Amino acid sequence: MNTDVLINWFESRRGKLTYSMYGSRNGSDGTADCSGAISQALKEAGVNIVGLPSTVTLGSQLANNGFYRVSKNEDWNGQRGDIILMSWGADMSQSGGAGGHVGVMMDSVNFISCDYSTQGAVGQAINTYPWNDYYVANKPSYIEVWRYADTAPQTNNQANTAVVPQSKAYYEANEVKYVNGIFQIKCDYLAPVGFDWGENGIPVDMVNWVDANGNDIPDGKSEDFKPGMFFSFAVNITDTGEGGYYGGYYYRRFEFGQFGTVWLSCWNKDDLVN
Ligand code: NA
Repeated sequence: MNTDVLINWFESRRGKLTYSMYGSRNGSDGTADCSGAISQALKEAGVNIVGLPSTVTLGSQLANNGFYRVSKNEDWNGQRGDIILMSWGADMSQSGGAGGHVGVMMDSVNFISCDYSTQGAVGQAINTYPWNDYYVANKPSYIEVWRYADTAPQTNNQANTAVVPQSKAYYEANEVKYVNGIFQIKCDYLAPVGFDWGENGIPVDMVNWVDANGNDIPDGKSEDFKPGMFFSFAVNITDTGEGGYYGGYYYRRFEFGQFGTVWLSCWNKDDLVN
């Protein structure tokens, strides 16, 4: 991904595009919409976007092309090339038409996009604002921010268990947090980029406590499991058989009983467990 090319696509078209969801979408007829513009810029920047996705499907294409989420409806440390998807529904599945927007950070402060902020004035589709001001003005109910993993050619859409081999199937808890009514683990080895508690958090109640050398120890209460403690996996852990790409890695979708789905960067349940 050539970030200079991505941002120059927008900067070079200030004064030269008109906003429309009904024309070429990508500026080839002098008109573009938000998602056609970013898709075209991303292609020109060397990202293999197929067609001209909407805001409903762009995230999935970014995940398959080495990007990961740095924010889901949170504050974050902005950097040039971050791609912001936003909705006026609960997530991007509800972002069709005027319900969705997308643009790109030029730097830690300024956001550029093809938008309706100039009410469709001729030539005036490409607009730049400080993100903090754009957000308070436009008030989307959901935002997600995508960032390219520069390691994506090297990790090559492999499971992190293959990228970073370890002989022992046990893991460290980097963070332990009460989320959605249960104590859960953030394990950086299993979720190496773009961790999200909802997508990647591991229920403490479904792990086996082990010492720093992987030796089985007695399982304490879940509210007593701490960051820097270790764990392994010994029947209510289900491999759904569904895989996906994200941030240049393979992830596998598990289900932890009624606690729901957990995506982890290993090939399958046999790679995960002891
Ligand atoms: Na144990």
